[PDB]
Order: sequence, then structure tokens, then C-alpha cells
Amino acid sequence: SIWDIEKASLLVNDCQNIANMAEQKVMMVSAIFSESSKDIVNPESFSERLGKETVKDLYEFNEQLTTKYGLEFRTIFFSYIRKYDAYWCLFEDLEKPLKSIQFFTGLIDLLDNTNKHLTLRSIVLDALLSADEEDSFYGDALVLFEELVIRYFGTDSNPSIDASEFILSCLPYTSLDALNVVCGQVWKSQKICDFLKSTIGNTSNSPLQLRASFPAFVNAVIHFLLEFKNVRRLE
Ligand SMILES: [Co+2]
Ligand SMILES: [Mg+2]
Repeated sequence: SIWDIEKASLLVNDCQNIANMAEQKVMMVSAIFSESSKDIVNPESFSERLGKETVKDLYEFNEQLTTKYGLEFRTIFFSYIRKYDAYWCLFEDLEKPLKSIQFFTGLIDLLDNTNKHLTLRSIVLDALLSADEEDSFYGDALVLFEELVIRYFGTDSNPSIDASEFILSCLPYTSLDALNVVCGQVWKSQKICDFLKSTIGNTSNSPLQLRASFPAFVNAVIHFLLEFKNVRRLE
């Protein structure tokens, strides 16, 4: 996929500002989650507690973000930005506010009552693709990845899909091979793709669906988006 260069260019201009409104809604959603960390039993409950108007506003801000700035895969891809020179130059300075925008796109995806969490899937895979650097922040991404896998295949209204489709449908890349072209060291070195294809195969075969509790899921998501937020991804 090609990120519209004009729209991405607009994002450079409105970056710090959209980032600010973004961190507003994060602090809200996160504060509201702090009150009810045991009554929020599922995304739908997260929704009711937030309020329709808060929710409606949440989706409208995400809509403008998505349409105006060309984010076809719903969020920001640091692997993509690091890979393609034109985008690197455009964004190399703006890593801090980019992390904020992505956080927002991650957090509100917790509201997806289909449990597909396409945006969280994107963010986790992007993290997995980005890391060459020595980190155990990787480990956390693998774990969160297995949870998203449970959440997807544990919901019986979600169609059976291959590991390939599960991975690529949320990435601005066209094939599994292509991922080898844009990834960091860890992806190739630890044969990460095979681990994911394995995990995905076993989770949809297993009668055990040891899904985590939502408030624990949410807390792990918030935690993970926070670690990400103090990591230097752009080279
Ligand atoms: Co588990
Ligand atoms: Mg794709």
C-alpha cells in the first residue's frame, strides 16, 4: 500500500496539534477506565461507561484523522516510515507526537465489540516488524499478540481466516515475503513470522480458549502502548 504523500504531508503540518487533542482523549478514556476497572467486563461495557456522546466524539476525531491524513490501515506504521525514504524525511523529527496519535488509535480500538481489534493488531505487528534493536519490549508484543489471537478466534461470529490473511489484512504490505524486506533484525533472526503462523494455527485448533479478562486486557494494552511511547522507533 502507498501512503498518500499529499495527505501524509498534511499530517506533518497538523502533527503536534492533532497529537494534542489525541492525548486529551487518551487521558479521559484512561481516567474513566481507572474508576471502573472491574465493572468494565467487555468492550460494550467500556462503551456504555464512556457515554454515547463521548464515544461519538471519539469516532469522529478518529474519522477525520483517518480520512484527512490518509491512514488507510487505521493507524501509523513506524516500520513503513522507517523503510521509505520520502516518509522518513517527512517524519523523522515528529516521532514523539506520532506515538501519541497511534496511542489514541490503539486505545479506542478497545471499543470494538467484535473483538477483531484490527488497529491493535496493526500496532503490535508494526512493533514486531520495527524491532531490530535489543529489547524485551518485543516479548510484551508477542504476548499481546497471542491475546489478540485468542480474542479473535474465541468469538464465534468471526470467520475462520488463515495466518496470512490475519497478518496482512492489517498491514500496508502485500505479502509475507515483503515483510522480510521491511522488518528489523528480530523478525528475520528469531523467525518471528513462523512463530505467529504457529501461534495462530494452535489457538484456532485449541478447545481451550483461556482468554484474559477485559480489564486485564485493557491494562495490558495501555501498558504496552505506554512502553512503545517512550521507545525511539525512527532509527
Ligand atoms: Co493465556
Ligand atoms: Mg495488506
